[PDB]
Amino acid sequence: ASAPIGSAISRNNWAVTCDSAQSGNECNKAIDGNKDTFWHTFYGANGDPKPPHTYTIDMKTTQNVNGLSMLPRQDGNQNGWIGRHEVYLSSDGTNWGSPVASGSWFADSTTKYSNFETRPARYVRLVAITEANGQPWTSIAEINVFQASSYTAPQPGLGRWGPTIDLPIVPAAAAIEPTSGRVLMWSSYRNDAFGGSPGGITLTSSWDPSTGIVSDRTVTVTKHDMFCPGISMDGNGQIVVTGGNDAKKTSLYDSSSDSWIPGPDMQVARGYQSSATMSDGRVFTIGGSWSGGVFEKNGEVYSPSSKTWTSLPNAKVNPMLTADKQGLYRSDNHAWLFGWKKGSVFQAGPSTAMNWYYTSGSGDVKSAGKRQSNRGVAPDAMCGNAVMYDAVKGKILTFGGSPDYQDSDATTNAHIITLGEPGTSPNTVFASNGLYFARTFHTSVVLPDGSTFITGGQRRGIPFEDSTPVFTPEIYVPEQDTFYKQNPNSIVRVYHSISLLLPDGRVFNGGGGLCGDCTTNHFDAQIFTPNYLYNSNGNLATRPKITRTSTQSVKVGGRITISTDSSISKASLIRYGTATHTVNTDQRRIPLTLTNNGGNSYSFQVPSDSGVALPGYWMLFVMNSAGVPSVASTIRVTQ
Ligand SMILES: [Cu+2]
Repeated sequence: ASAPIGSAISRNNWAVTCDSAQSGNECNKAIDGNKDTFWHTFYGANGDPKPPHTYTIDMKTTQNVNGLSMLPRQDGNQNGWIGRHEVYLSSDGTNWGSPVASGSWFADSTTKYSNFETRPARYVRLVAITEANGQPWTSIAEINVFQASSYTAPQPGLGRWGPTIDLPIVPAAAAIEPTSGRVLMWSSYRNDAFGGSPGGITLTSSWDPSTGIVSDRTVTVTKHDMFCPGISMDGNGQIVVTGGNDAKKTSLYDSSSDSWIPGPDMQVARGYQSSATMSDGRVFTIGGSWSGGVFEKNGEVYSPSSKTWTSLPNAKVNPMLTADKQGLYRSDNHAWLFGWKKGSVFQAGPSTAMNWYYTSGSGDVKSAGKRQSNRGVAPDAMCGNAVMYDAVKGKILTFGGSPDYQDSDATTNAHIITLGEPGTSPNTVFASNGLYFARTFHTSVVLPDGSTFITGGQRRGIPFEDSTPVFTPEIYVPEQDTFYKQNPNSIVRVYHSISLLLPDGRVFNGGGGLCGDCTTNHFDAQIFTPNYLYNSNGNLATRPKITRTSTQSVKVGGRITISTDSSISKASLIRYGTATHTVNTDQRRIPLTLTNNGGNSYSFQVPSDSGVALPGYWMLFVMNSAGVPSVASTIRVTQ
């Protein structure tokens, strides 16, 4: 199940309008309180007019609207189930503006929801863009609108939340499709659950930022239920999904052909492991005792060229284990892995002990010292985040998490780790005064300007429960070594939530739950628009445009020349990300040194070390003097 974020508004004085309604299935049958009566558009003798179909409500009075619910027909028939939809709010019933929520609902008879940020309105409109099974009709058994206890206008300069993207699944795992710019998401064998899996199936859903279209696909070709996996984007640009519900499987997503290809089985069966793309384009993985059994799972490496997995038994997992109360089942999970120089992989945590992993021969491991500062030794930070915001300077920001995976208090601990050469112990310091809010199960992304956006989580880790939620996101600004609170949201994002940086510079935050009959399933996502996209007047700022690029494929050490429509002051390369269970080993940022050729013509060199400039797809962002970024131009980097 799921749940609304607000309280049901009294429907006694409501006036409703529908584009069409069959006799016996009147527009008002959707607000009569009878679950067995429904509104249904024209059919039979009246003909079968295709979508869009609309349901408009006049609430007579202004309400602080934060959602709606839609109960479909409960008679066992599927005709009219709403698929793609849009929700609009208004104060006059004439001017509707932009949708406060849009997307698609799953094809079943369960109550569907649209949860969004509070907005005062008198009129509500639900537009059915498509029927769930492509049929011409629209039907609704019961429709309700919800309200918050109050409304507080967002603070100027602290970004904005909205709109909500309604989904047919809980997006517990996600990635940005490089060549299409779409957000790929997946759950498990079911749209709302993972338990009781027969294996061999994954339900996926994609959202296109340019069209707003949500599409789905059931993946069975790879014979893999991709829930709880390791995720990496290889040197060629294929998404390598490993283990999970089907512990020994590897599934490959190809962006260019928009298809899933069967990959080679891993040498060891794993679940909850972290995988990381290397300097040579290969993928390294270690640990992962959630599935496949609880035992010593050392490293192994994937080669995209030969489509093989090879064991690296001497790349020992023992040095990176946390002291989790639940033991090995949890202690080898979600390592903070980063591909580095000469085929090495840095492990920043969650364990206090940081390590260097080597991939030559049968593998090796070397101690990199303990994550610490002048404030003391950092405790184990399970499900804490780690973000490489400046790969050129080897800067990694780590924050949050708890000593144990569950039933443990999260902390405000935050550190800055500075990587040097492989085998050397990196210098580590405390980041500012730490987080404003202690949190675990939170997610994060590095933004074009080098700042790190942190959102969601809870003060005490209790998987599948929406207790002690943190609604206020935080942004770390490196130049000032300061954290800044942003405008809060209204949807709890805890266990099974994700965050990814979109090609337009905004943040996609969603998921949470995936517990079947629980009421904590969140079949949605929200868009966060950072302050850098707004001008002083509170309106969306004019963005600089990249009018031309010399090439879209470059080798490390190579140069790229661009043309713009206006003057730019700064530029950066951000590697496309992947995300699940707080892990994102693909994203990283490279600040660029620009050469002004005169006028609106610029050049830059991609770092020569492929350990810094990890091969694969990257987003090119250019910022003007005001700090407003352009939309991303896609660049492929090779070693
Ligand atoms: Cu999980």
